[PDB]
Amino acid sequence: TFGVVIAD
Repeated sequence: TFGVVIAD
């Protein structure tokens, strides 16, 4: 989430 790939 949020555009951060590792955070999805």
